[PDB]
Amino acid sequence: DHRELIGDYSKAFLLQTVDGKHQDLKYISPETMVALLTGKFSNIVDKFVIVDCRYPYEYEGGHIKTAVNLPLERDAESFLLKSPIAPCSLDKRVILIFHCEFSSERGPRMCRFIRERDRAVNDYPSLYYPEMYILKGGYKEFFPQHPNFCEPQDYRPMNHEAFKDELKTFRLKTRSW
Ligand SMILES: [Cl-]
Repeated sequence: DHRELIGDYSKAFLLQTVDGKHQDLKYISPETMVALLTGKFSNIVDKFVIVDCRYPYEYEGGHIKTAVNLPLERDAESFLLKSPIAPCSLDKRVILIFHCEFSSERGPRMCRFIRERDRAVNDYPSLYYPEMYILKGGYKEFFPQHPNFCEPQDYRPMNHEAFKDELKTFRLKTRSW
């Protein structure tokens, strides 16, 4: 493999990646996200979690099948780290995919936060989630490519005109602004 090793330096990243804004993070395309959802790597990937970091009204307006909505740090930390999600075979991997609407701000920040906490609770260089990617372009670019891999089949943007109050109500729940 032509890249560096995953976070615990155990092995190479499994998936092909594409260039994204944060040059030190690993991004995948919608097609690679579908390869995980179709079991293309089922012999190796035991579990994968898609963490949709958008606000609840965005997720309810249309999200990728199987994704979990964890927009607040405290909730992403509890869900992912209180009782870590591990493969049922040591030969197999667990992979996290983070995304938001454009995968520009929200997704990358949550990914970095979970890596920080993962480092904090382990003895270096061990990690519960050594392999984490960002979905390039976020739900905004995934829906137009694979609508049948979404539920419900629609897209509600963060800045949607009818949800301005819901945006503010959510922001007042965050740990910091
Ligand atoms: Cl938060």
